[PDB]
Amino acid sequence: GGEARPRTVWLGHPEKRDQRYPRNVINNQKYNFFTFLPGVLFNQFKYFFNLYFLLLACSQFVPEMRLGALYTYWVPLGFVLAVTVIREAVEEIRCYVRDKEVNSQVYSRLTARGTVKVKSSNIQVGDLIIVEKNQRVPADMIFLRTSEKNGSCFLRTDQLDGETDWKLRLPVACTQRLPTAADLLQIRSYVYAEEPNIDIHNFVGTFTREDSDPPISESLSIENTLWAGTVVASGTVVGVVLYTGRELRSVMNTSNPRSKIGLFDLEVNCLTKILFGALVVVSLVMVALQHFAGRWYLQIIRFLLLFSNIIPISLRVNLDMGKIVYSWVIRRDSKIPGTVVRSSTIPEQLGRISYLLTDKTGTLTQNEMIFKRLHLGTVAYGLDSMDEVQSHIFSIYTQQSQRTMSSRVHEAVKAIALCHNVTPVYESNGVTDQAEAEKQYEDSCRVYQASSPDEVALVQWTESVGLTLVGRDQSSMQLRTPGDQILNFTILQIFPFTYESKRMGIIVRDESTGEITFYMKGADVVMAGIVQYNDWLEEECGNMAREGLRVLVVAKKSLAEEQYQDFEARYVQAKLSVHDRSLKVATVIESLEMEMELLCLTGVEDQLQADVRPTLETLRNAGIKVWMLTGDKLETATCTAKNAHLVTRNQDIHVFRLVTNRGEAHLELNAFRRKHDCALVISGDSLEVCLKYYEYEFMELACQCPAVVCCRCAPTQKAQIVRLLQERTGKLTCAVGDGGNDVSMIQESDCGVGVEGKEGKQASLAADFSITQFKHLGRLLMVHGRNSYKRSAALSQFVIHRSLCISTMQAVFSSVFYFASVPLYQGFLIIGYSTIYTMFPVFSLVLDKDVKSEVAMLYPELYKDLLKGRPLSYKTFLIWVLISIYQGSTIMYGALLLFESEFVHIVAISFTSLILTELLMVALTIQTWHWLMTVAELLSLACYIASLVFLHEFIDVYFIATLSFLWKVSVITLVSCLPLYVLKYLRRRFSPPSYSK
Ligand SMILES: CCCCCCCC/C=C\CCCCCCCC(=O)OC[C@H](COP(=O)(O)OCC[N+](C)(C)C)OC(=O)CCCCCCC/C=C\CCCCCCCC
Ligand SMILES: CCCCCCCCCCCCCCCCCC(=O)OC[C@H](COP(=O)(O)OC[C@H](N)C(=O)O)OC(=O)CCCCCCCCCCCCCCCCC
Ligand SMILES: CC(C)CCC[C@@H](C)[C@H]1CC[C@H]2[C@@H]3CC=C4C[C@@H](O)CC[C@]4(C)[C@H]3CC[C@]12C
Ligand code: ALF
Ligand SMILES: [Mg+2]
Repeated sequence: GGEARPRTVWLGHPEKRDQRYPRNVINNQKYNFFTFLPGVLFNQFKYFFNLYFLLLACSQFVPEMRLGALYTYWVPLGFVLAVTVIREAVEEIRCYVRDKEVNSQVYSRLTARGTVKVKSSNIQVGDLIIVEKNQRVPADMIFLRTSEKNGSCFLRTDQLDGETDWKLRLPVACTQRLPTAADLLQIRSYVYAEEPNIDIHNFVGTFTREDSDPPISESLSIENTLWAGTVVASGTVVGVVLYTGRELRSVMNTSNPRSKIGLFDLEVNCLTKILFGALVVVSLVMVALQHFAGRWYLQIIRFLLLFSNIIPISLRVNLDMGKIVYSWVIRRDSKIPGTVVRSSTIPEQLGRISYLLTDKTGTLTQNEMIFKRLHLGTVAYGLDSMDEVQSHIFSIYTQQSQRTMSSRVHEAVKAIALCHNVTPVYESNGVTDQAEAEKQYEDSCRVYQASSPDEVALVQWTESVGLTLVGRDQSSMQLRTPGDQILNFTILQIFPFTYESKRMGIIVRDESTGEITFYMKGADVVMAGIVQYNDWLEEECGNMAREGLRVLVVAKKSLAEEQYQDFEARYVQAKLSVHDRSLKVATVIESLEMEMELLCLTGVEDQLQADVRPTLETLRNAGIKVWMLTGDKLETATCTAKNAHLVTRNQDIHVFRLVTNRGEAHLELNAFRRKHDCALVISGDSLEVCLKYYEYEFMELACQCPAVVCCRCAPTQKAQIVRLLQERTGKLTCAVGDGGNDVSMIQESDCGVGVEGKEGKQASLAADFSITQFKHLGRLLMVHGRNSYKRSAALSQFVIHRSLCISTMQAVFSSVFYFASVPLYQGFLIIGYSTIYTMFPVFSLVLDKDVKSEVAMLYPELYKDLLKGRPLSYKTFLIWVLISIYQGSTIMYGALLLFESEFVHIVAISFTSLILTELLMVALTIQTWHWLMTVAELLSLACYIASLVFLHEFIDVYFIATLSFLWKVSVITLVSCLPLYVLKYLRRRFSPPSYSK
């Protein structure tokens, strides 16, 4: 609402404030109570198709421009308006209802009298909120206090930025050292924070405690923050709220909900202007026939009003009820269960998607990593050979009290169990205490915690193999053997993992034998020169990486009691330096990283969701280009692309390097252009430079690519890529995601599909369609999307044909019969009333199918036909227009020739010959017959014969029931329908359709 300013937030006291802060509520609604009606009415009557019916009714207030009754212009308009309002109201109420699950979650609040329970929507700035383990963070907070004695916590942020790594956060130093949690309320402290912005990974703030005799000021960064939408992984934490509601970092990265219109609806709207333009041209030309005769304008509007049914109100009604049937079918399909249709007015856009932009974390992957392959050079182990590694480990320790391949397996497993940064955590199961399970090393209470999920998966595998990690401190590790002996190790030097070095190291001392070993693990690129000569490391790493695995190289070096002293006494010297510490310390570490004994290669896989590989292949065979836009790091994203077969096994990958300016971006864009059939991997930082200077050049090069992978993408960058694809290509795009960082790109895309996340529902709540699994996307496109697009095209073009045949008939009647009369207008409406006996059979076109659901799934090439716009184009429209003119002329001119006796005897043959003609045309169009199509065509015949019997006795119209009436009606129908009943038969022979084979 206003320019954001910095705020001073006092601990407790949600009343010492300057401005007023927004409610901590999440809203996905388009309108509130006040803006509902103006918004719904304006979004409807701003299109020529809907505004046309409103101007017709308003013209009737003028007495000189009045024609017909007044309830024939407003009752159809009122019924149409009464469906848009009810349909829009139902959508808003359920959006409100589905927003109540997140907004009504119960948390705890520290008050002066004790902890009380608060709802998420009632949380205020300055409140002290308690968030427990595995719970969502309700608002943006500053980490104040934790219940653990390690003084930190881990955060899962996959629903905020799409990163698989856990984030370590630390509390404010003063608040963590207080004896009691309630002590935070008896101190005079405030937090000075920057104005709300969009940056998720940056924060500037200050913590000040006035009470202490020496005032204390701490600088705060992202390490002290707990943003909303994250999940606490360990223990209960206490924080103070800074931002609520629309000022949340997640919400500030989200756009406002909008009302979407489909491309199909934009094309029917264009056809109505052509139909209206043709009618006006006739009116303007017809008044030139008289060379103008005074008050010429009174005749044009009268002519326009009389032939106003060239655009029928049944086009709006039939399309509205058709879309109701499509959403009913999608909500009830048992082969894609759990699908919710939120935007029920665009089901036909699912059948013309050209670009599919998808998230990686949580959409394609299960967010679960597992150890898969161990390679010792001379032998490899997989999930089916892990029962032999357990025997090698058991053999050594069963023979401890009682080289070979058993001693080569043991050396590799012991290295994986020591070279990491994983700390075991014990928690009270309810009978056993945290202080008792720690002593006895119970397995059911143990949890492994680390920043890297890969390290946790490695440690979880050694436990299942025989070597368990039961304890860890800052200077000690404890391992349990198959014979339940505890091995104690002393951590002497640890070198943590950095994304620049891409490797990790540790030095340990065995307290049983006294030996000192140096362990190092890292990527194959950096560890190739560190290890001794071999002939299998580079070969097998490429084979491992080509399977979508994450490969680490493990090495060893035994140090004596003299080389460590030459290192320890030299490593400390570099630390106590004040000039260039980074390069001084580094040169001492790389002096130890030479001639290391290679041990093994480990492969870790991030598990895909069910049927991800077949689904991606099906979409690619349908002509849909798939891009992966993820907020995760480059290395993890490339592994998932190869694992999911987004990039083919033989495909070549070009990795875009870090460009920082206009000059560097031009060089790298020319380098990529010189490649052929290459997949593009580019980071968000390099993408910002490329889109700034070479937006056209970059976009054209990426659209010829087989696949494009964008990593470390901000939520605004994902929506920017979607917008440029729409502008530069003019084709529909689809966006699939599961987290809160994909809401921006789902709202921007033409068709937004949200996958229901495991720890969040924000993307599912903001999408047009919500699915529970990624594999449900294939059937939602090739079956439901294709049928909706094909049924709408056939149904809309038949209503237009029916209204154009009537207009042609009532133009021959108005000239070739009388050229002027008052009784004509009575027959003018009788002909137009013939659409009552075709009301049901034409609507039964929503039941039609060309192929079966098991055939559209097996042959994705049927989908590329819809991408060309074949169902509705200018060719199909023109053919339908020519048939309408031919059929209307044949019925009317055949009525005035076969029996030109009287007016009553002429509206009896033409009205009959038109119902039969339209009933026969529906039977011609239907490809697959349903049993409801049969009763619809046979009930309409019955109520027409019945209506020709009741009026037969009352009105003296015995002319109907004879033999003379029979042959003239039969002849006219045969001349009308049969020529179009033979061309279709010839079409099958000469030009068969692909779905027929
Ligand atoms: C043979 C084929 C080739 C043609 C040859 C030449 C023929 C020339 C004759 C007609 C052609 C020009 C008129 C075409 C129809 C209007 C087209 C138009 O440019 O539309 C302007 C907009 C509709 O834009 P949109 O929906 O495409 O934009 C969608 C995008 N968005 C909404 C975000 C902006 O606004 C509107 O609909 C207002 C449009 C004008 C008002 C409606 C006209 C019909 C209604 C009543 C007629 C008179 C009845 C009596 C009225 C008495 C009142 C007292
Ligand atoms: C003020 C608020 C009012 C709220 C509603 C109140 C309702 C009150 C009812 C009062 C009695 C009924 C009055 C009906 C008025 C319309 C009569 C009618 O049928 O028109 C037929 C119309 C053409 O009409 P016209 O007279 O030639 O011209 C009108 C005017 N002179 C004009 O040109 O301007 O030709 C058409 O255009 C057809 C129009 C209907 C279209 C229906 C299409 C089919 C829909 C789908 C049917 C199948 C559905 C199946 C569902 C599932 C079933 C199992
Ligand atoms: C002129 C209109 C009113 C009626 C048209 C004929 C009527 C009786 C309808 C009712 C049942 C319909 C049939 C239902 C089933 C099939 C099987 C299908 O594989 C070919 C079409 C065919 C054979 C349909 C032809 C048209 C049909 C025979
Ligand atoms: F799950 Al993502 F970017 F891969 F939000
Ligand atoms: Mg995600």
